[PDB]
Amino acid sequence: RAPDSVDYRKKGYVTPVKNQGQCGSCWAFSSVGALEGQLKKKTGKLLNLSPQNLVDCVSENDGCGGGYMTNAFQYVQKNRGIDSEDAYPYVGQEESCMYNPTGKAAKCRGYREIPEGNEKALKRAVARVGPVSVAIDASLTSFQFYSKGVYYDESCNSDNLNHAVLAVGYGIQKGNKHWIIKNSWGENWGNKGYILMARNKNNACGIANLASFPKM
Ligand SMILES: *[C@]1(O)CO[C@@H]2[C@H](Cl)CN(C(=O)[C@H](CC(C)C)NC(=O)c3ccc(-c4nc(N5CCN(C)CC5)sc4F)cc3)[C@@H]21
Ligand SMILES: [Cl-]
Ligand SMILES: [Cl-]
Ligand SMILES: [Cl-]
Ligand code: NA
Repeated sequence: RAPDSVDYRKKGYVTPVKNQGQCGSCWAFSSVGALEGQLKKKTGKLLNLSPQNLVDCVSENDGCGGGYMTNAFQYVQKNRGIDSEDAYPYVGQEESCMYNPTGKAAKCRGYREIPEGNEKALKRAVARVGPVSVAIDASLTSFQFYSKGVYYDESCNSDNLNHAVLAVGYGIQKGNKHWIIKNSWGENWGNKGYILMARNKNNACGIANLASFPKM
C-alpha cells in the first residue's frame, strides 16, 4: 500500500530552486528536475543538471519558445547523456548546441507517461519512482500570488496546460490533500520556490494530464 505522504526534499533528491528567467524553458527545468531525482536515487549523488543543454539541443522543441518534457528525455537518450549545469551553464536565451561529453553527469534510457488525468497513478509514480515532471495551468493571478496553504482555484483550466514543473511529493495540510510542487521562478516566489497544489480535487489545474519521468 502506497505511502500517505512523500517528500523527496527530505531524502536529498531535490536540488535548490532555480530561476528560468525570461525564457520559455519551464520544460527544460522540469525535465532536469526529474533526471536529478533519478540520478540521486541510482548513484547517491545530488548534482545540478543542465537545462541550457536541453534548450539549445532538443531540436524537436522550440527552445525558449517552449517544449515538451518527453522530447527532452528522448534527446538525452539519443545523445547518450546530459551535461551538468557546471559544464553547460544556464544563459536564459537559446544558443547553438554545444554539448560537452566530458561534462556528462547523467544518462537516460527512455521515459514513461502517467495515465492521463489519473491522480492515483501519479501518486503511485511519485512514491515508486521519485520526482515526476508535470504540466499545469499556472496562468491565474491567484497562482502568481501564492504564498502558503493548499492552492485551489476553480478558474484553473486543465485543458490549457502552460507551465512545466516538478512534483517532489504529496501529503495533507490541515485537512487538504496536496502535491508538493517545485517551481522554477526562483526562491522569492511562492513558499521559498514551492507551492502546495490541491490533490484529488478532480485533477485541479491539469496536474496529472501530461506527467512523465525518465528511466535511468
Ligand atoms: C514554459 O517556460 C512556461 O511558459 C512557456 C510557454 Cl507559455 C509554455 N511553456 C512550455 O514550454 C510548454 C510546456 C508544456 C509541458 C505545457 N510547452 C509549449 O508551450 C510548447 C511546446 C512545443 C512547442 C513547439 N513548437 C515547435 N515549433 C514552433 C513552430 N515552428 C514552425 C515549428 C517548430 S516544435 C515544438 F515542440 C512550442 C511550445 C513555456
Ligand atoms: Cl494509493
Ligand atoms: Cl490518496
Ligand atoms: Cl552560440
Ligand atoms: Na519527439
